[PDB]
Amino acid sequence: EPWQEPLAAGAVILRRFAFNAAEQLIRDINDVASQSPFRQMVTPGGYTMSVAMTNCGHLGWTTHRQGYLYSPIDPQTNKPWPAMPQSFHNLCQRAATAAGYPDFQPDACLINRYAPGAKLSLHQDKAEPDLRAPIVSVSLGLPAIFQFGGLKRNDPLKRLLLEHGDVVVWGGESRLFYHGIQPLKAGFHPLTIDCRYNLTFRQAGKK
Amino acid sequence: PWQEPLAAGAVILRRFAFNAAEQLIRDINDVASQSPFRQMVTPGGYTMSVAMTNCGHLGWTTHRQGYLYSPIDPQTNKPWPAMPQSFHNLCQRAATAAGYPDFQPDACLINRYAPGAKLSLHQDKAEPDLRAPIVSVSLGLPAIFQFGGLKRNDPLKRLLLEHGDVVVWGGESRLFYHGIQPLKAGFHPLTIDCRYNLTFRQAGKKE
DNA sequence: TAGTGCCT
DNA sequence: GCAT
Ligand SMILES: O=C(O)CCC(=O)C(=O)O
Ligand SMILES: O=C(O)CCC(=O)C(=O)O
Ligand SMILES: [Co+2]
Ligand SMILES: [Co+2]
Repeated sequence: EPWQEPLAAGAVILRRFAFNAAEQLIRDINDVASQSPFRQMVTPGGYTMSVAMTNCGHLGWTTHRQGYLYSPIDPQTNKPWPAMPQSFHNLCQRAATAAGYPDFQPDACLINRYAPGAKLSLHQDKAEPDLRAPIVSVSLGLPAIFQFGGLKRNDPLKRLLLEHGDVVVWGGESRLFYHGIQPLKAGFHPLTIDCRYNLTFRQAGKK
Repeated sequence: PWQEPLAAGAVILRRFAFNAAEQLIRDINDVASQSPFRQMVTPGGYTMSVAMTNCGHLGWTTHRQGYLYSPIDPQTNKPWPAMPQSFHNLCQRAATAAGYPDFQPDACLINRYAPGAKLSLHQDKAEPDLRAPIVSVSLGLPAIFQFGGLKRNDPLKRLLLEHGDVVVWGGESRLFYHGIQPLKAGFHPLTIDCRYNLTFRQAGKKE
């Protein structure tokens, strides 16, 4: 079934942890996306991102003229983001628990969609005010190479092949570690067809 | 010397700084000879009954302007005195004993309470990195330390903290409400008629 | 700012 | 490493 692969202090890959729940989540990805479509956000410096994005839950990650921000409102629809699906919340809390983060209460889910070539540059998740809360990151569909630092931009990166069902969780000592996804290679998956989805759960607000 | 549970992520290290107390006080005096103890007025207009100074990279002060973490002491227009080795060793030993092996303070606020002096119920919420615990050292006269929950009105535990007692809280109890009741007059051989507290914090960003 | 691209 |  599902196994573990430690990464760094506070960081684990829960291999295939989400494999069983994958269909229900992908279904929910569609339902979220029907309310708040995937869009390729433009960074504050004017770059269009290659990853296409949407959000569900109380707070959604968004780009804005003044920098990267969490908003209760989808500027694409000027409505609040969709409620977080029960399957999202359930899988997430299970993972955070299996990962040794017992009381994770996410208020934010970023949905990433990678088409072939799409990537996400090395970066830290530092837009969140409460650093105690872990990051839970679910991989679905096409395989990708995830790199994992690194408190500095340039200390050794681990390069991990993340497959459909894999969940990476990080936090505590590794909460601000650099990470990213290399240009997605083309392929097929039965459940996602031609792309890779990622679900990043966070506590983006304040307890 | 010994441990007592206080809350999730919080312990009392009874008499933990008893052995080092004489050196800590000498180190207080030296720190004070550069950045003297001073009164502070809060944004409310009330002068605090506690006198304060700081040592370490970042010092906390409050004003009718608002509180401030700064590398400069407003009274001297110079950096706060560097963190004394005794302070740094004791803090780290305390934090490891309390389950926080990686605590690196960059800030120590020194409080001096005279009889009648108090510190109103509050949260330590000014620090951006909430993963770092608070290490809280008692010296001299005994005081009642209030320790509650996340909300202002959550039930309060009245704890009698005595010379050498160290309190450590973090994780789930990190933002818990707490405070000091008006100090009763008394005598202590090492402080005469007053109580010192060392509050160690990570006030800036961790490396 | 840069969650990008090395711009010529 | 750096641009702004
Ligand atoms: O797609 C991934 O696996 C990583 C996602 C990510 O870095 C993010 O959402 O911040
Ligand atoms: O004197 C004490 O033990 C409490 C000090 C405190 O709560 C503070 O400085 O914020
Ligand atoms: Co990220
Ligand atoms: Co306090």
